[PDB]
Amino acid sequence: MEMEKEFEQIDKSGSWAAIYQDIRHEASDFPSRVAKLPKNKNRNRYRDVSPFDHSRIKLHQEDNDYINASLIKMEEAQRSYILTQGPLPNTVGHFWEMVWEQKSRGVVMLNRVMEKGSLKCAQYWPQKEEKEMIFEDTNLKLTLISEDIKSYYTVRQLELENLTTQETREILHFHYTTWPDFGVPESPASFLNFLFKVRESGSLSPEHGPVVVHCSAGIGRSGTFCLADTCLLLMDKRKDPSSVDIKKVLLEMRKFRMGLIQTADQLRFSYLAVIEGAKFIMGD
Ligand SMILES: Cc1c(C(=O)O)oc2ccccc12
Repeated sequence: MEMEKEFEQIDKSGSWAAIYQDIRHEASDFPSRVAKLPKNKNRNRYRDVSPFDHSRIKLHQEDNDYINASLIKMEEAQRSYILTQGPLPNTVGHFWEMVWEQKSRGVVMLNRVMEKGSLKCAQYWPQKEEKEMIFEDTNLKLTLISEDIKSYYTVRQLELENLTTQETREILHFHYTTWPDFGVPESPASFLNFLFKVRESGSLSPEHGPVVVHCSAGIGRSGTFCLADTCLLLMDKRKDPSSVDIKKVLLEMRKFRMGLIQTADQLRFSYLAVIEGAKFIMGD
């Protein structure tokens, strides 16, 4: 079926939970043996969220190459994403090592450091220009260059230096600051505006490594971001945009990381975002 009328048909029939449970039943199951090794317990935020072995990102290190991060490679859309958990106190150096080694331009953050009164990720970037961060375990230096605070999101320019080689690179940090503690946003307008700002920066383009996107577990809000981006790109590429099937795209992405889209409310929100976004693209 088309999307916008499939949408009204699920709303009127109140069957979002059943649609979402079907997706959960059909999703891929692949091994995640490296994630479960005892030496990696303090590298995982949640025991039930792990990268598959076949798609996990490897650190260029001979001691322990493990990070909780997955490569999502979308062949028809010609887009790739790295989805990862919010960094932990003992993985902030690994996180920036990955950014460096994978040649990423941008980092997309969809959570606040504290939500619901608890810490959802480490403070992994510097908050003042004159107070830089040094990660001694991976030999990197990170400096805040500029910060632009808007009503729904903040963009930061960061400088990452590999202290072994003295090479430097500019990284863009895109921080969506207004996702509610409970539920999903009422309108997708600010989330779509944010997606378009990431696109306009070059961070999603083939001349760079894959964008790094995270929330707390790296599967819920993060899944919503890449699902909406990929669906909108397919609608622009194909002769028949109404052939884009959001449930089929989601099952393809779940071949590369488990659990993408965590609730039936997130599924409904993803439909809403793609529907509204397809009107703004046109040709309108
Ligand atoms: C014409 C059209 C429809 C439709 O027939 O509903 O859905 C789309 C999505 C993207 C671009 C064009 C379309």
